[PDB]
Amino acid sequence: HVGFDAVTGEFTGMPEQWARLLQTSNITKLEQKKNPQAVLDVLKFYDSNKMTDEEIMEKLRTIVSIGDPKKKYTRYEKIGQGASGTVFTATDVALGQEVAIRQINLQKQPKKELIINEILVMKELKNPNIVNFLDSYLVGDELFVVMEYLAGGSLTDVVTETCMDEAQIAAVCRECLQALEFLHANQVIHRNIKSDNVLLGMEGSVKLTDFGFCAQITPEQTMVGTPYWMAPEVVTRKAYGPKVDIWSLGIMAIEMVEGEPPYLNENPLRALYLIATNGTPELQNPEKLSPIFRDFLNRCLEMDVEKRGSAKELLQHPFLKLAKPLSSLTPLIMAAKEAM
Amino acid sequence: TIHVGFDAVTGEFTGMPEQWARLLQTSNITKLEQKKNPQAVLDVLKFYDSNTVKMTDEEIMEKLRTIVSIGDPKKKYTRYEKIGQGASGTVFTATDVALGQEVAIRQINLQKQPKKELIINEILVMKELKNPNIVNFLDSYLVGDELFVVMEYLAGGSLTDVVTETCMDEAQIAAVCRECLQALEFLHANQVIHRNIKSDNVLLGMEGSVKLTDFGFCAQITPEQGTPYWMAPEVVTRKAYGPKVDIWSLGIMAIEMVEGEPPYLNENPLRALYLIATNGTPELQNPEKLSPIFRDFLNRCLEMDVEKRGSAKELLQHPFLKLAKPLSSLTPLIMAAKEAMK
Repeated sequence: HVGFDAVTGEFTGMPEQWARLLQTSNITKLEQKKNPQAVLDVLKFYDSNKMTDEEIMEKLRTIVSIGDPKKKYTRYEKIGQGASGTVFTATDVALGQEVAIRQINLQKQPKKELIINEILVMKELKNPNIVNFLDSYLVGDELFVVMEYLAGGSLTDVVTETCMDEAQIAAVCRECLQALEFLHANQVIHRNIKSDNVLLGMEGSVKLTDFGFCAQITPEQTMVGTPYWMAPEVVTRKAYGPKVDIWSLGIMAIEMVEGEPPYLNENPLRALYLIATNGTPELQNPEKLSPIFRDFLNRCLEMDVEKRGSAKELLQHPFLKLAKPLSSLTPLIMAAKEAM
Repeated sequence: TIHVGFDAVTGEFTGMPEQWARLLQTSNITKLEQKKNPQAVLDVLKFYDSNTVKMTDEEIMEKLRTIVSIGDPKKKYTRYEKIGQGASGTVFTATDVALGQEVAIRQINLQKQPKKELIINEILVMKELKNPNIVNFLDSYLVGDELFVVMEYLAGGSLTDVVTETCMDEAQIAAVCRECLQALEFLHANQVIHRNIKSDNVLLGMEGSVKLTDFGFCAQITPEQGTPYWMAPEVVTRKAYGPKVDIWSLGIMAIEMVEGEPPYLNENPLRALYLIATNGTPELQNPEKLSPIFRDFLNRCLEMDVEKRGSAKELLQHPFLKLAKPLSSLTPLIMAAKEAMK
């Protein structure tokens, strides 16, 4: 243990592991004397990046179908290789609908029984604003888990390739809040609200995705990238409630006027440092947008956790009543795709 | 409030709120289990909404009279190492200047602490209940809005660090149960109910001493009033409870020690309260490997019946505790858990 620094001096009592992370970073020694505890919390954060065959079968007895996913599905394009599975995107050979396919090796899985029990829960959670469950298939030792997918891409390729005005953002943010309203009421914390994980349909539809399933279903729980979307309570390894998702939605709206999120420029350690120390990132260009929007941002991005809004309160915000109908998003999907 | 009856036996629900039947569907609670135990299902639904569980500044300065010393805690102590922070308050290690001996410091707020008289009255009562098996109060300072509480420091971590290594055979378990019971005899002889006996409130030394804390400040001192594996069936069904809720919890803790994991671990929280209500005892994974005297010790702690459940005195005389190794035998376990903590 035994670690702090000298005031106007340097750290003493630190591992070589943490001192190397500190040196190879962009965190300048001014920024280390400025707030040495915030340094110590981000390093500690950065370092934290018996079921036999009859048991597995009887928990799977309600999700598995018979059928061959290699005949039933095509356009197999790899999309993800998260720590708890692989994620393909595929096309249903009948009916033409696009699908997500999660491939889980059961025999090699760390903590199989929870991975399975989470599937049993989203099987019982239907909402129009989340990707619903479709089917599972057992292939030898390799569970396949099929999910909804939507034709129009992510929010990201819209956000980075057109210009959304406030009433189109109001439509999208009101959709997400209905999802978090339902989700948080059934005791789930999403933990990963960002633009890559919002899926748009061609009709204008908004659905919310956790294909890595890094979602708190039971009490439990950064090579997941530069973590711009994380709330301040997350990164001090303070314990956290569902209010972190309200913060992460507020970072998504900044991405939706600036075109990009704050702190995506910089590497994850300095970026984690900045979330801890700056608090609210709101300052980028406040004159380009209305008073009625900025008050919505200042209830999403509160520092006091009780001062932050919950999803049900924020659904009655007057910025949300600006919302254009969802079909207004339709040409923006098209404009991204021909750019190619 | 909205009301629910269950249409007598061999029968269903009506009056069921829209809110509850979603959380009961995604419980993985089968519609058959609901028919067998309708009352017990109704009770854990009511408990799950109550959750796990005004004052003038003149009144506060009355109660702080006997416990607050004057002095600057930032002069009296140094080398503050922040360990954790959050809801109960920021927890620290510090070194005494005068004594040269390490201490724990709980920096608690007072203006933003709801129901702050529950914690002030715990400190007042527990200040004078000194035991070798519970961790003793040392000092306190009022710094602005924050009351720094100085507590005795135990270097051997907690029992959770040991049990996540799982190397405890029945000799080493039985000594740790012996120390817990000695604390529980004291607490109940002085009208305290701990209510949260679990492996995070058992604090070890290097030489193997075992001591009890009440972090989070939840303990009955005057008769009134995560996923909770330690809770007895009478608490979880919103029935009435007495000092034998603690005896149930130490029974749950011997299973956590004998298996390396809390029971009900990666299962649903509301369905966990269903299984405590109706079955009560958690099923042991490999009962072949536990000696019958130990199994009889568990059947004596984890009785559903309260009067048949043994008291703090009675289980102290239970022969299972005579299998106990010296407390020095814990020292390799503690040192290995702290080394594997890297």
